[PDB]
Amino acid sequence: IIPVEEENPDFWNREAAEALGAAKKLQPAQTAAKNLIIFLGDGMGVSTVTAARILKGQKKDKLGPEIPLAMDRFPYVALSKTYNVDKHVPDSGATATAYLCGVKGNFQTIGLSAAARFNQCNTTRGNEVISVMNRAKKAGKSVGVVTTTRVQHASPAGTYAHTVNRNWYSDADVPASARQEGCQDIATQLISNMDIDVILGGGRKYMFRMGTPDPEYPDDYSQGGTRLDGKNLVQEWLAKRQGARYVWNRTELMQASLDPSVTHLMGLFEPGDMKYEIHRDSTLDPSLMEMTEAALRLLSRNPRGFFLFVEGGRIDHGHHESRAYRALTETIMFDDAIERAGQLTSEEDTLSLVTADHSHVFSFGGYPLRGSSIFGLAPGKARDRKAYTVLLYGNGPGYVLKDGARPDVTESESGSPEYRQQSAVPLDEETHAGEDVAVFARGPQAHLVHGVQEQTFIAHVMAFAACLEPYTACDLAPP
Amino acid sequence: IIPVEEENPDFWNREAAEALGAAKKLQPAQTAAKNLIIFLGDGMGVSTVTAARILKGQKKDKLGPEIPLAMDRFPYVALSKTYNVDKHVPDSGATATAYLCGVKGNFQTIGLSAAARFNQCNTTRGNEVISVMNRAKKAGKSVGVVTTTRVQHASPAGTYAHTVNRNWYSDADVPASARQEGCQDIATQLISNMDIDVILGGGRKYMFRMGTPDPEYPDDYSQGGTRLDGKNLVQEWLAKRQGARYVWNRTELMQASLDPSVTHLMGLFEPGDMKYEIHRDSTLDPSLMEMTEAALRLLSRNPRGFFLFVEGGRIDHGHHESRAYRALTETIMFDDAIERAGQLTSEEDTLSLVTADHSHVFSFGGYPLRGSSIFGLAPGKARDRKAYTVLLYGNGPGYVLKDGARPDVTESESGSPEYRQQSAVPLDEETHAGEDVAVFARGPQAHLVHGVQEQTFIAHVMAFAACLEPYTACDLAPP
Ligand SMILES: *[C@@H]1O[C@H](CO)[C@@H](O)[C@H](O)[C@H]1NC(C)=O
Ligand SMILES: *[C@@H]1O[C@H](CO)[C@@H](O)[C@H](O)[C@H]1NC(C)=O
Ligand SMILES: [Mg+2]
Ligand SMILES: [Mg+2]
Ligand SMILES: [Mg+2]
Ligand SMILES: [Mg+2]
Ligand SMILES: [Zn+2]
Ligand SMILES: [Zn+2]
Ligand SMILES: [Zn+2]
Ligand SMILES: [Zn+2]
Repeated sequence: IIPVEEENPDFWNREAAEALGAAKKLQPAQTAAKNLIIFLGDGMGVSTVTAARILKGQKKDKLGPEIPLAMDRFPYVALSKTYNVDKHVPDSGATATAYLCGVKGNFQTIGLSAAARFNQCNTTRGNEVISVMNRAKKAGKSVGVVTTTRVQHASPAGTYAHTVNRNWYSDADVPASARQEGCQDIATQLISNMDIDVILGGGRKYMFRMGTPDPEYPDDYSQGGTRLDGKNLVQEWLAKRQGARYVWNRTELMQASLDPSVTHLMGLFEPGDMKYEIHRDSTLDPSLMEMTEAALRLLSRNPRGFFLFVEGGRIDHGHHESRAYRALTETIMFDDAIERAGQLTSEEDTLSLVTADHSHVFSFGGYPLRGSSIFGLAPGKARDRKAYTVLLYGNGPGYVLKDGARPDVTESESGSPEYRQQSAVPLDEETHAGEDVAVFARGPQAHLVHGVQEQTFIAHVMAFAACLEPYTACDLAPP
Repeated sequence: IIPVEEENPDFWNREAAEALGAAKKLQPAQTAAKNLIIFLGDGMGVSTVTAARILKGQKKDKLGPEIPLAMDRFPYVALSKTYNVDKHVPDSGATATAYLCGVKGNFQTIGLSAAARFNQCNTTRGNEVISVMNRAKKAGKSVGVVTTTRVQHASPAGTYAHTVNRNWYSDADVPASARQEGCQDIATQLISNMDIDVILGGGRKYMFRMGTPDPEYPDDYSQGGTRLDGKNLVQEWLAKRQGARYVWNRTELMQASLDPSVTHLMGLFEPGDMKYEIHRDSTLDPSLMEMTEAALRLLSRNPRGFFLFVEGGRIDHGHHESRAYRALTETIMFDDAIERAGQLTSEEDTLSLVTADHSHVFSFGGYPLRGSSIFGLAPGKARDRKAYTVLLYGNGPGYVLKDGARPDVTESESGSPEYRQQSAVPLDEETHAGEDVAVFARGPQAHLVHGVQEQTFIAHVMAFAACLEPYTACDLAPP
């Protein structure tokens, strides 16, 4: 459809004039950041951002591409180079070391320099690198970790953990020789390495000993406790703190967040990762936006400010399944959380960065008309005389042959939440992609995020802006 | 391979410190731009940029991803939204109207508002929108158009032409009813609409009457003149100017560019589009970098400054063929031309923008090791037990079935210049993609290119910066 307002040049000339005046109005900060927030859309490359913008605009009553996402209103943008030291297409662990610790690492390791080697416990010590969240804590700030995946998953773990193997969620995953050598599982590192004021997401099962029934799924033994050492890490965390609370459902999270006297909050909403937003039980589980508001209610009480990590973690999972509906709906909730955090914090004293750890081999093609659904068929038939979708993958589990040929697809099929877009190469899981991802910034020192930069820049500008990490001697005025 | 220097955190901490100091050193321009250059990588989306950076670094003796492209050193970056008014995944013509005229249009039309309709000659008049190159000419600047495609192809045509059908290269392409109604073919509009000081690229055949032998291929009749009206448009162009020269090969281009007394130069190097750089005859044809230096030698003589369009036009073609080797080598020469132009102009008085008109469904995946060739196989076999490449397409002509199954691929095969990467859907030509593309800027007012902007912003910031278009009353000091 062609909207009549856009047929007149003046529509476009007035828009661009407004754009110019807005651009001329921005000026850089001479002041420090009191608060730091990093919003991490896992797997949210440029193709993800544009497809999610279109979907979100159509959910409003619009055509799509013209309606800005919340992240699109951030004034400063840069491109970020993701390669890990050893591999050109990276994983979450080693990217986490770059954007949270400011050092690049080897694929599937977390919080370690590239002198460490994957799955080699004896190459850990002497290679630990410290996150900017650890440093904000050393400076007296309150610190929070919010995600839709397990809180021991790779991205959140980069804020507090140091490990040669991202798969060591609990001690049951760690080989006996590594346990003997002292390589602690990630759930142990979550309660032990540093003090974290707010911990919210999935991963209840790695905190309790084998045999402990899950509170939400007591009739499903596979959702129970995994530990081999008999420990209850939630209770050990709770015991070192006055005013600490543990929550496992939405109603207790929200009540706890309204209670001064709480001060420390661990909220573990599912045994493993949280449900995709389209499968969320809204009586039992908090959305990503609700977790981020809950975390901000607590974190904002500290007069010295806070550090907050907020992850749209299952964007990535949707792409691995080659189910763009799942990846795009998770991206819209992630943008909704960014908007919410923006309403609860001031850009005068809060540096907010939105980025992705890496991308996916996800593409938006064909030549669909303005206003058409993003999960639709491309206009016209392919060379094998069958329909094809505007959304596709390079590789992944949507590759299918039926009697030696590519299957035809209907519009009713292609718009289903379980639909897997086709790919050129069959893989159990679609792969990450190595192209640069965007960085969106606002707040004190956000104008330093510019151009084309290594992914370690994200960590370094946050520390500089709050005058942490190796940057006290920042030349900044108070927030 | 893991480079030993990168195993030490200090490598990364020193790099980021340097990055911060550089970022702190930039300050905006209070002055106008004397010169304007727009570098247009046709089809050069973010995935193209990163794969081309890796290839270019490996051509030097490096690992790849760490080595900056010339475009990567531009201080200011933004994301650009490409949709056309009527279609979410755009074409070159209507994107050209947005980035050269500052108004969005309908797919496959050029220089017209969206009140015009594709292939409907009777919807042209009253809908013409003027380019910033036309306005720089009205202000007394010298103007140049340089490209590797036909100079009548969609992108260059956006600087001077107004048409409901980008396919009307010569009068032979225009239906008789449209000729009668006055819709002039693009080759006629090139010499007639406005005065252009330098015209360099392909498209010799549309300038001469049917029967005229091509100078470079006199023994191939299909490369000869196409016109139905008996005109010789090169001679008609040459006749209105004192000091105009026509050239068809490299040696005469370069000599003409060294001669004051020349002043107007039309250089048409191939009948249709120019050869890909890997097929270029270096005695007969100038590279993209040589055309841009030749154009700058002439354009720079004017004391009032110049406008210059420089297109890496066959990047796009390489992607349509699903031959990433062709798309990436054309991208490296395009970056080489950007570097060259940077050496021949000052950022103190020249606003330079690098962008793409849109992207392609091209992806860089698998999990290849650091330093591995970009045209290589991904580590490990796919679910059908056969190898797969790191580079793939969503759709396009690389889809193949041999006896009902996806073909295996060897490293010798995948590194060939004719190799077509596999795709999920067979199409004669791979499709454009609709995701946002990058904008890179340097020079006076370049700091106004920021954030997430509509593609019309490119045109509008150039006019503002040189105080043209609807922006005299710019509040800028002289360059
Ligand atoms: C770690 O143990 C393995 C297996 O015994 C051994 O090969 C390697 O050399 C050890 N490395 C260090 C860092 O001591
Ligand atoms: C252009 O001509 C076609 C064919 O006769 C006609 O249908 C259309 O209405 C005409 N349009 C204008 C703009 O007059
Ligand atoms: Mg993650
Ligand atoms: Mg739950
Ligand atoms: Mg072009
Ligand atoms: Mg030639
Ligand atoms: Zn990830
Ligand atoms: Zn992933
Ligand atoms: Zn194009
Ligand atoms: Zn194209």
